[PDB]
Amino acid sequence: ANRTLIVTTILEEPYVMYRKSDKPLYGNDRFEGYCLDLLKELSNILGFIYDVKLVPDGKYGAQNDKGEWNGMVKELIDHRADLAVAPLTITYVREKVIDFSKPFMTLGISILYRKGTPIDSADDLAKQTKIEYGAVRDGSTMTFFKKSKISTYEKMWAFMSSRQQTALVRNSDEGIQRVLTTDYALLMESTSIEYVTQRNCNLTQIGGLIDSKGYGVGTPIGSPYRDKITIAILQLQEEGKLHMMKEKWWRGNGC
Ligand SMILES: N[C@@H](C[C@]1(C(=O)O)C[C@H]2OC[C@@H](O)[C@@H](O)[C@H]2O1)C(=O)O
Repeated sequence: ANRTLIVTTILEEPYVMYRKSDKPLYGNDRFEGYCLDLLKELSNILGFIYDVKLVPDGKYGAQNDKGEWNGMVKELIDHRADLAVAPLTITYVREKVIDFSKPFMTLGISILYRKGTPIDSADDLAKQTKIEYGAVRDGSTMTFFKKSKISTYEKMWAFMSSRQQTALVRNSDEGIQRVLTTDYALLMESTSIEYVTQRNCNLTQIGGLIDSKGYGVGTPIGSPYRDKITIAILQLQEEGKLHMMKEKWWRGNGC
Protein backbone atom coordinates (compact mmCIF):
# COMPACT_ATOMS: atom_id res chain seq x y z
CA ALA A 1 0.00 0.00 0.00
CA ASN A 2 2.56 2.61 -1.19
CA ARG A 3 2.94 2.52 -5.02
CA THR A 4 0.22 4.47 -6.84
CA LEU A 5 -2.13 2.23 -8.84
CA ILE A 6 -2.57 3.07 -12.54
CA VAL A 7 -6.23 3.04 -13.57
CA THR A 8 -7.21 2.81 -17.25
CA THR A 9 -10.60 4.19 -18.27
CA ILE A 10 -12.50 5.66 -21.23
CA LEU A 11 -14.77 8.65 -21.83
CA GLU A 12 -18.43 7.54 -21.78
CA GLU A 13 -21.27 9.57 -20.16
CA PRO A 14 -22.17 9.52 -17.29
CA TYR A 15 -19.52 6.98 -16.22
CA VAL A 16 -16.42 9.00 -17.10
CA MET A 17 -16.49 12.64 -18.26
CA TYR A 18 -14.32 15.74 -18.33
CA ARG A 19 -15.26 17.87 -15.31
CA LYS A 20 -16.08 21.52 -16.10
CA SER A 21 -14.60 24.30 -13.93
CA ASP A 22 -13.99 28.03 -14.20
CA LYS A 23 -10.51 27.30 -12.84
CA PRO A 24 -7.82 24.86 -14.09
CA LEU A 25 -8.11 21.18 -13.17
CA TYR A 26 -5.08 18.86 -13.03
CA GLY A 27 -4.48 15.12 -12.75
CA ASN A 28 -7.45 13.04 -11.54
CA ASP A 29 -9.49 16.23 -10.94
CA ARG A 30 -10.05 16.57 -14.66
CA PHE A 31 -12.43 13.55 -14.56
CA GLU A 32 -15.84 13.02 -12.95
CA GLY A 33 -18.72 10.59 -13.18
CA TYR A 34 -20.15 7.38 -11.74
CA CYS A 35 -16.90 5.44 -12.26
CA LEU A 36 -14.77 8.16 -10.67
CA ASP A 37 -17.08 8.15 -7.61
CA LEU A 38 -16.80 4.32 -7.55
CA LEU A 39 -13.02 4.45 -7.83
CA LYS A 40 -12.85 6.93 -4.95
CA GLU A 41 -14.97 4.60 -2.78
CA LEU A 42 -12.86 1.55 -3.72
CA SER A 43 -9.68 3.44 -2.92
CA ASN A 44 -11.03 4.40 0.52
CA ILE A 45 -12.09 0.83 1.36
CA LEU A 46 -8.93 -0.86 0.09
CA GLY A 47 -6.57 1.95 1.05
CA PHE A 48 -4.77 2.80 -2.20
CA ILE A 49 -3.92 5.95 -4.15
CA TYR A 50 -4.37 6.08 -7.92
CA ASP A 51 -3.54 7.78 -11.20
CA VAL A 52 -6.32 7.91 -13.85
CA LYS A 53 -5.16 7.50 -17.49
CA LEU A 54 -7.44 7.27 -20.52
CA VAL A 55 -6.85 4.15 -22.67
CA PRO A 56 -4.30 5.41 -25.25
CA ASP A 57 -6.17 4.13 -28.33
CA GLY A 58 -9.65 5.18 -27.12
CA LYS A 59 -11.15 1.67 -27.44
CA TYR A 60 -12.97 -0.69 -25.03
CA GLY A 61 -11.10 -3.77 -26.33
CA ALA A 62 -11.62 -6.24 -29.13
CA GLN A 63 -9.72 -9.07 -30.83
CA ASN A 64 -8.37 -8.64 -34.37
CA ASP A 65 -8.22 -11.59 -36.79
CA LYS A 66 -4.80 -12.66 -35.41
CA GLY A 67 -6.49 -12.83 -31.98
CA GLU A 68 -4.72 -9.73 -30.62
CA TRP A 69 -6.50 -7.51 -28.10
CA ASN A 70 -6.41 -3.70 -28.00
CA GLY A 71 -8.15 -1.08 -25.84
CA MET A 72 -8.43 -1.24 -22.04
CA VAL A 73 -8.21 -5.04 -22.19
CA LYS A 74 -4.73 -4.90 -23.77
CA GLU A 75 -3.54 -2.25 -21.26
CA LEU A 76 -4.27 -4.76 -18.51
CA ILE A 77 -2.79 -7.77 -20.34
CA ASP A 78 0.45 -5.83 -20.84
CA HIS A 79 0.53 -4.62 -17.20
CA ARG A 80 0.35 -0.98 -18.19
CA ALA A 81 -2.66 -0.55 -15.86
CA ASP A 82 -3.40 -2.12 -12.49
CA LEU A 83 -7.15 -1.69 -12.82
CA ALA A 84 -9.74 -0.73 -15.47
CA VAL A 85 -12.62 1.23 -13.96
CA ALA A 86 -15.10 1.96 -16.72
CA PRO A 87 -18.41 0.71 -18.22
CA LEU A 88 -16.33 -2.35 -19.20
CA THR A 89 -18.62 -5.29 -20.02
CA ILE A 90 -17.83 -8.69 -18.52
CA THR A 91 -17.68 -11.18 -21.39
CA TYR A 92 -16.55 -14.79 -21.75
CA VAL A 93 -13.87 -13.96 -24.34
CA ARG A 94 -12.44 -11.16 -22.14
CA GLU A 95 -12.43 -13.45 -19.03
CA LYS A 96 -9.94 -15.65 -20.92
CA VAL A 97 -7.33 -12.87 -20.85
CA ILE A 98 -8.18 -10.53 -17.91
CA ASP A 99 -10.01 -11.01 -14.57
CA PHE A 100 -13.07 -9.06 -13.54
CA SER A 101 -14.54 -8.25 -10.14
CA LYS A 102 -18.15 -9.18 -9.53
CA PRO A 103 -20.31 -6.64 -11.41
CA PHE A 104 -20.95 -3.20 -9.91
CA MET A 105 -23.88 -2.64 -12.30
CA THR A 106 -26.06 -4.96 -14.39
CA LEU A 107 -27.29 -4.20 -17.95
CA GLY A 108 -28.27 -5.84 -21.16
CA ILE A 109 -28.07 -4.93 -24.84
CA SER A 110 -31.23 -3.21 -26.05
CA ILE A 111 -32.38 -0.72 -28.70
CA LEU A 112 -32.39 3.08 -28.58
CA TYR A 113 -34.85 4.65 -31.04
CA ARG A 114 -37.42 7.37 -31.27
CA LYS A 115 -40.88 7.10 -29.72
CA GLY A 116 -44.09 6.76 -31.75
CA THR A 117 -43.19 4.09 -34.31
CA PRO A 118 -44.47 0.51 -34.85
CA ILE A 119 -41.00 -0.87 -34.02
CA ASP A 120 -41.31 -3.02 -30.84
CA SER A 121 -38.30 -5.41 -30.97
CA ALA A 122 -35.08 -6.48 -32.63
CA ASP A 123 -37.26 -8.75 -34.81
CA ASP A 124 -39.08 -5.69 -36.13
CA LEU A 125 -35.73 -4.16 -37.14
CA ALA A 126 -34.42 -7.41 -38.61
CA LYS A 127 -37.39 -7.94 -40.95
CA GLN A 128 -37.00 -4.60 -42.77
CA THR A 129 -34.31 -2.46 -44.39
CA LYS A 130 -35.77 1.08 -44.50
CA ILE A 131 -34.74 1.96 -40.92
CA GLU A 132 -31.01 1.60 -40.53
CA TYR A 133 -29.57 0.14 -37.35
CA GLY A 134 -26.15 -0.67 -35.92
CA ALA A 135 -23.85 -0.46 -32.96
CA VAL A 136 -20.68 1.26 -31.82
CA ARG A 137 -17.92 -0.35 -33.84
CA ASP A 138 -15.71 -2.92 -32.06
CA GLY A 139 -17.25 -3.01 -28.53
CA SER A 140 -19.09 -5.84 -26.77
CA THR A 141 -22.47 -5.03 -28.37
CA MET A 142 -21.01 -5.24 -31.86
CA THR A 143 -19.19 -8.45 -30.97
CA PHE A 144 -22.40 -10.00 -29.58
CA PHE A 145 -24.00 -9.60 -33.02
CA LYS A 146 -20.87 -10.71 -34.89
CA LYS A 147 -20.69 -13.92 -32.84
CA SER A 148 -24.41 -14.68 -32.49
CA LYS A 149 -25.81 -18.01 -33.70
CA ILE A 150 -29.40 -16.79 -33.23
CA SER A 151 -31.12 -16.40 -36.62
CA THR A 152 -32.52 -12.85 -35.99
CA TYR A 153 -29.19 -11.58 -34.66
CA GLU A 154 -27.33 -13.24 -37.56
CA LYS A 155 -29.68 -11.42 -39.97
CA MET A 156 -28.99 -8.19 -38.06
CA TRP A 157 -25.22 -8.73 -38.20
CA ALA A 158 -25.44 -9.41 -41.96
CA PHE A 159 -27.32 -6.08 -42.32
CA MET A 160 -24.90 -4.11 -40.06
CA SER A 161 -21.74 -5.49 -41.65
CA SER A 162 -22.93 -5.31 -45.29
CA ARG A 163 -23.81 -1.67 -44.65
CA GLN A 164 -20.94 -1.19 -42.12
CA GLN A 165 -19.71 2.12 -43.55
CA THR A 166 -22.96 3.76 -42.46
CA ALA A 167 -24.60 1.30 -39.97
CA LEU A 168 -21.63 0.99 -37.62
CA VAL A 169 -20.62 4.18 -35.75
CA ARG A 170 -17.37 5.33 -34.09
CA ASN A 171 -18.70 6.12 -30.59
CA SER A 172 -21.88 6.65 -28.53
CA ASP A 173 -22.16 10.31 -29.50
CA GLU A 174 -22.11 9.48 -33.23
CA GLY A 175 -24.76 6.77 -32.69
CA ILE A 176 -27.04 9.10 -30.69
CA GLN A 177 -26.66 11.86 -33.29
CA ARG A 178 -27.71 9.30 -35.90
CA VAL A 179 -30.82 8.38 -33.85
CA LEU A 180 -31.61 12.10 -33.47
CA THR A 181 -31.22 13.23 -37.09
CA THR A 182 -31.71 10.14 -39.34
CA ASP A 183 -34.00 7.08 -39.39
CA TYR A 184 -31.68 4.91 -37.29
CA ALA A 185 -31.89 2.68 -34.21
CA LEU A 186 -28.80 2.15 -32.04
CA LEU A 187 -28.04 -1.17 -30.38
CA MET A 188 -26.81 -0.02 -27.02
CA GLU A 189 -26.48 -1.11 -23.39
CA SER A 190 -29.63 -0.51 -21.29
CA THR A 191 -27.80 1.55 -18.67
CA SER A 192 -26.52 3.93 -21.39
CA ILE A 193 -30.00 4.02 -23.02
CA GLU A 194 -31.52 5.02 -19.68
CA TYR A 195 -29.13 7.97 -19.38
CA VAL A 196 -30.17 9.24 -22.84
CA THR A 197 -33.92 8.68 -22.52
CA GLN A 198 -33.94 10.62 -19.21
CA ARG A 199 -32.49 13.55 -21.14
CA ASN A 200 -34.54 13.48 -24.38
CA CYS A 201 -38.23 12.72 -24.05
CA ASN A 202 -38.46 11.76 -27.79
CA LEU A 203 -36.23 8.74 -27.34
CA THR A 204 -37.03 5.34 -25.87
CA GLN A 205 -35.75 1.84 -25.20
CA ILE A 206 -37.39 -0.50 -27.73
CA GLY A 207 -38.25 -3.96 -26.42
CA GLY A 208 -36.49 -5.74 -23.62
CA LEU A 209 -32.96 -6.86 -22.89
CA ILE A 210 -31.34 -8.97 -25.60
CA ASP A 211 -28.82 -10.35 -23.11
CA SER A 212 -27.95 -10.06 -19.41
CA LYS A 213 -24.58 -9.05 -18.07
CA GLY A 214 -22.61 -6.64 -15.91
CA TYR A 215 -19.84 -4.08 -15.80
CA GLY A 216 -16.93 -5.16 -13.60
CA VAL A 217 -13.55 -3.74 -12.65
CA GLY A 218 -10.84 -5.35 -14.84
CA THR A 219 -7.43 -6.45 -13.55
CA PRO A 220 -4.53 -8.37 -15.15
CA ILE A 221 -4.98 -12.14 -14.64
CA GLY A 222 -3.81 -13.26 -11.19
CA SER A 223 -4.12 -9.80 -9.60
CA PRO A 224 -4.67 -9.90 -5.82
CA TYR A 225 -6.78 -6.73 -6.21
CA ARG A 226 -9.56 -8.50 -8.08
CA ASP A 227 -11.14 -10.33 -5.08
CA LYS A 228 -10.46 -7.36 -2.78
CA ILE A 229 -12.35 -5.20 -5.27
CA THR A 230 -15.25 -7.65 -5.32
CA ILE A 231 -15.41 -7.50 -1.49
CA ALA A 232 -15.43 -3.64 -1.64
CA ILE A 233 -18.20 -3.66 -4.29
CA LEU A 234 -20.25 -6.02 -2.12
CA GLN A 235 -19.76 -3.61 0.84
CA LEU A 236 -20.86 -0.59 -1.25
CA GLN A 237 -23.98 -2.55 -2.32
CA GLU A 238 -24.72 -3.52 1.28
CA GLU A 239 -24.45 0.16 2.27
CA GLY A 240 -26.82 1.30 -0.53
CA LYS A 241 -23.95 3.33 -2.07
CA LEU A 242 -24.10 1.77 -5.55
CA HIS A 243 -27.80 2.73 -5.69
CA MET A 244 -27.04 6.30 -4.52
CA MET A 245 -24.28 6.67 -7.12
CA LYS A 246 -26.58 5.46 -9.93
CA GLU A 247 -29.27 7.95 -8.87
CA LYS A 248 -26.72 10.79 -8.64
CA TRP A 249 -25.51 10.30 -12.24
CA TRP A 250 -28.67 9.10 -14.04
CA ARG A 251 -31.44 11.05 -12.33
CA GLY A 252 -29.67 14.05 -10.79
CA ASN A 253 -29.27 14.23 -7.01
CA GLY A 254 -27.06 14.50 -5.28
CA CYS A 255 -25.46 16.57 -6.41
N1 LIG B 1 -19.40 -1.51 -22.79
C1 LIG B 1 -18.99 -2.06 -24.09
C2 LIG B 1 -18.69 -0.93 -25.08
C3 LIG B 1 -19.98 -0.33 -25.66
C4 LIG B 1 -20.87 -1.41 -26.36
O1 LIG B 1 -20.30 -2.21 -27.13
O2 LIG B 1 -22.10 -1.41 -26.11
C5 LIG B 1 -19.58 0.79 -26.65
C6 LIG B 1 -20.59 1.91 -26.36
O3 LIG B 1 -21.79 1.58 -27.10
C7 LIG B 1 -22.94 2.35 -26.66
C8 LIG B 1 -23.30 2.04 -25.19
O4 LIG B 1 -23.70 0.66 -25.06
C9 LIG B 1 -22.09 2.33 -24.27
O5 LIG B 1 -22.31 1.83 -22.92
C10 LIG B 1 -20.76 1.75 -24.83
O6 LIG B 1 -20.72 0.32 -24.57
C11 LIG B 1 -17.70 -2.83 -23.91
O7 LIG B 1 -17.29 -2.99 -22.74
O8 LIG B 1 -17.12 -3.23 -24.95
